[PDB]
Amino acid sequence: VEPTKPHLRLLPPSPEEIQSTSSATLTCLIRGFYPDKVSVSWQKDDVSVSANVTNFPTALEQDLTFSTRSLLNLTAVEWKSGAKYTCTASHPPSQSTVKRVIRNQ
Amino acid sequence: VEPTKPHLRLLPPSPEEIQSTSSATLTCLIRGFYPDKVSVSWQKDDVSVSANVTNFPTALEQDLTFSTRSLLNLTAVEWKSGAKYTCTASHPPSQSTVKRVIRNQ
Ligand SMILES: [Cl-]
Ligand SMILES: [Cl-]
Ligand SMILES: [Cl-]
Ligand SMILES: [Cl-]
Ligand code: NA
Ligand code: NA
Repeated sequence: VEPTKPHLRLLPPSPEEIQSTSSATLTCLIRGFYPDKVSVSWQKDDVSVSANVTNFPTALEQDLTFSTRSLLNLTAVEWKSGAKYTCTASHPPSQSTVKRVIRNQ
Repeated sequence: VEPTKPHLRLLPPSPEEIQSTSSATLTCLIRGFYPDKVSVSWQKDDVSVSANVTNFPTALEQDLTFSTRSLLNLTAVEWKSGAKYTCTASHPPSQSTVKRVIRNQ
């Protein structure tokens, strides 16, 4: 056993979701961590938020690492405001905390 | 055994990747398919492309479905051109083909 720290990708919503559904989902892609014990939290302008946050169970990858995702289900109005959103993943086995930041358009 | 068809999400690049690395990676998120036998292909304006396409092995999800991803590693110049990109996933077990389209900004 040699624990590996996670790596993040904070991605903007698909233009069709904003232009059709008027919703803007931010996807946080957490990959490469082992073992699977992970906690993902969100914050709007360095202030914690839990509303419309969808956390998914960890998935087993073929390179024997684990991967999970976190979804922040924002409205298009809130996403077009220009507020800073941060996805932060805490991984206790490796004692590491990785962060990713996205700004709006 | 009752095969399930995959569902796609075609996502744009993170603004920081375009503004810092001058590269624009398009992520195709294929989820919910069972069994894992899947083929993902890309096309630029309905014309097949294989250059800078990174396909990943299938991952086992906790709901007993499989999920995979496909990355189209475009340059920021090619992404800002306005060309239509289509991610299409073929799933032989369910005999289904799902498509997702993204347009540029
Ligand atoms: Cl990225
Ligand atoms: Cl990814
Ligand atoms: Cl979507
Ligand atoms: Cl997703
Ligand atoms: Na998204
Ligand atoms: Na992407």
